Amino acid sequence: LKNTNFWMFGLFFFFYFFIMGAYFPFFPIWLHDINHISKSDTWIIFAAISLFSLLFQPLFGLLSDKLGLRKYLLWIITGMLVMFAPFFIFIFGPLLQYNILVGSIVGGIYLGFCFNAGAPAVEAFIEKVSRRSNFEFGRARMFGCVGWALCASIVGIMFTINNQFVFWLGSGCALILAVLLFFAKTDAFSLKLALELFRQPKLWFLSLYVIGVSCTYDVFDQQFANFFTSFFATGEQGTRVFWYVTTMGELLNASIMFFAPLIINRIGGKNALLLAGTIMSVRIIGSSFATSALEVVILKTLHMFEVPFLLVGCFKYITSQFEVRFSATIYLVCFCFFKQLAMIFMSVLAGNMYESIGFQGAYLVLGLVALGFTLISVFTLSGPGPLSLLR
Amino acid sequence: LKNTNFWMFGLFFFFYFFIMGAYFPFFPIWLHDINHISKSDTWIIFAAISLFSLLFQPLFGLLSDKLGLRKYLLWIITGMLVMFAPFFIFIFGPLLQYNILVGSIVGGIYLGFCFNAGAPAVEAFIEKVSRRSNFEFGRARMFGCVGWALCASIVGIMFTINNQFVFWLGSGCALILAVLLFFAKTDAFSLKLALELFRQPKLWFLSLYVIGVSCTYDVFDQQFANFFTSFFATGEQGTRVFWYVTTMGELLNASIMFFAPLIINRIGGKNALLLAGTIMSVRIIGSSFATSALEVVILKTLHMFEVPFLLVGCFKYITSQFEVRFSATIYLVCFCFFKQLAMIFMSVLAGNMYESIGFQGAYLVLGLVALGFTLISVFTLSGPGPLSLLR
Ligand SMILES: OC[C@H]1O[C@@H](S[C@@H]2O[C@H](CO)[C@H](O)[C@H](O)[C@H]2O)[C@H](O)[C@@H](O)[C@H]1O
Ligand SMILES: OC[C@H]1O[C@@H](S[C@@H]2O[C@H](CO)[C@H](O)[C@H](O)[C@H]2O)[C@H](O)[C@@H](O)[C@H]1O
Repeated sequence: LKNTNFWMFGLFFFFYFFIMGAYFPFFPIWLHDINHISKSDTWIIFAAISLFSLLFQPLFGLLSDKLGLRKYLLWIITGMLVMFAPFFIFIFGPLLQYNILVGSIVGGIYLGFCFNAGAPAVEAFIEKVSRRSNFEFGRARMFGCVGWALCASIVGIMFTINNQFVFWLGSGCALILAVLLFFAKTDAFSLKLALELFRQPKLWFLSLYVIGVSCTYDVFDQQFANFFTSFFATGEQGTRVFWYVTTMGELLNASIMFFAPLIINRIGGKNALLLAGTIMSVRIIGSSFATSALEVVILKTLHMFEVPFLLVGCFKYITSQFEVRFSATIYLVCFCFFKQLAMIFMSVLAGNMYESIGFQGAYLVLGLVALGFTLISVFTLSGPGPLSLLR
Repeated sequence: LKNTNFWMFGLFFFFYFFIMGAYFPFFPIWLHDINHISKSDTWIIFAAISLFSLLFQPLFGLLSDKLGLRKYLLWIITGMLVMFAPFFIFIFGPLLQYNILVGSIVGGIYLGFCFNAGAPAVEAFIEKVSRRSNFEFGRARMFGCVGWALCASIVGIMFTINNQFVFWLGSGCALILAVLLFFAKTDAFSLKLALELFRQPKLWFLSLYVIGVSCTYDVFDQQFANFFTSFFATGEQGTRVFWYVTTMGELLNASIMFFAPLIINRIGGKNALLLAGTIMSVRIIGSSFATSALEVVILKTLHMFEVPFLLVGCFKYITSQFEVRFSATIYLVCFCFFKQLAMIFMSVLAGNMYESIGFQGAYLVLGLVALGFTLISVFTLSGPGPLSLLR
């Protein structure tokens, strides 16, 4: 598309998710393998990342709307992202081993800021441009997936050689990413209107949909990779093919997000979320009837259909219900602060189901919670209906 | 020259001094004008950087030699330089004003680690390559002067537009540093053996050569720019002229160090330090008898004549006389550390001299101490003398 901002931010995503692609997928490996962390102390790291994300995420909602279309906040995010290289290497890496992990655990608030709490803020910002310009959020964020793809592809291949090469590659993306932010050309509320949203029922109705459907789905994605390798005689060959799927599968997200933002506009965007929660729910429940390798793989791919219909359709439902001047705040509260607060308790009772009643015996329960609240939310979520599509 | 490592480390200097030159000479301007900081609480920053530099430079001397050609410590340096842009922009800048200086002066210890106690670590390291690869240390180091010039030229130009741009551009060079480092192929003792150095008479002689001439010369450049601007019809316009000298003077300084090692090698280096000290000495006295503005411009440039004969001669003297197995240590212990330790002591009475008598009235006492020790060092520093030059 001729619009310049499209081609600017389209690349901003590509890089920001590239630099996150060397962080999120391979973290448990980077722990248990590279830095040698006991799986009984690995949870300690995540205990902080999902804690400092409870203060940063609500707080960014405020700045995202009090600043509006001002780049000011992104400068600090993209700034810290430059420290990405020496973080993992010289700081974060030996700080877990050398002194108390705690010194690194609360020293690992950085990556909460930049990624866990940064990424949602980045998308929340970029949606605002999409309404000021012509293009849709979907084809913009499309690149973020293929950006995310490339990193995971360049890790595994440079892993046997010099795995560190990727981290420096990341901090270089931060600069080229900050370059874009400069060439980007663009162009309020009071806190009393925050408390009013807690009064609004239709705020709670969405938090239900997230807690029930998305928080339950995120705890599910945790030990799915280990579960995946269990359908192979050799635990290695599963770990391999697991990597092969995640790579190609993002080219699908780019393929799905191609026409995704056009499909939602007819369907409404409430019914987009229903459709997401459904795909989530089918995938998870299908893990309970899957016995073979050929079966379990298809399921990992169901995630690639689901994501486009969630995050695109999310903002559609947001802006098509609440004022656009609050579109950023509630996205970093409902789909984050609350999703995080619930994932605390659901990642716990998950572990107490796996080791208790087993994998599939738990994936059934969670699968029912997914579906349960997916279907609850056909009556709960304010907007059109699935029945309105049928008409 | 077909020498591989020469061009690598030659450029390596170019970029590392591009990133220093864009901070060190502009530092006080970056304080008083940009951050709007007073003139009395300037000497809380420089009275902390120096403190931590005193306790790093020793620590750096030993671990520079325990590594030898192992690139380890030089990696930590280049790694932490990647955090350069986030530092001055979003950390060192805003944080200092936010909380008590003390709380944010400790933030300025990083600034010691990478430049004050970092640059000399980069010199010692490459000096050790100067013999394993066939090239002279001086002809590589001249790249630092042109690099130092290029940034500083970019500094003043960009200050009118966006003074931030130089910092970001710096953290870009920290990456290409890592690159050049990877294409460098380069392949013991104990601290008990280091202690013995201090009981060597030969060590005291060079140690005194520093405290006397070198320390007295590095304090001379403190408020010299204040003394320089008075020789103009305008201070503001006389600042622009100082910018031409500081830049072009380095272009000359390269050319001087182009031929330096070729000369220093046959003279011995012992007589090059007496020479360097005489170049310094001639420059100090000139300020006390500065009856014109054209004079003080040449004196500014007389510094550029001195630089090579020192840096080239420090190693060419250390390596010649002292054993190579302590080359980096004694360079960081005798020159950097002791000078710094001694400079903190000379900077006090200096202020109690300017306000006791004046600028031109104080410089005479320094020049006596300067040349005094320059001539004393003729009968202490073991080696040849200016006496052998005539033969
Ligand atoms: O911190 C989690 C964030 O996850 C992303 S979604 C993420 O997108 C990549 C490619 O960009 C892949 O599809 C992953 O499978 C998918 O999880 C959200 O956009 C953020 O809001 C956070 O939820
Ligand atoms: O922190 C001060 C450091 O200064 C350099 S010397 C520096 O070199 C540049 C070009 O590389 C210019 O000539 C400047 O005039 C000159 O001061 C030292 O080599 C380091 O050890 C530090 O002392």
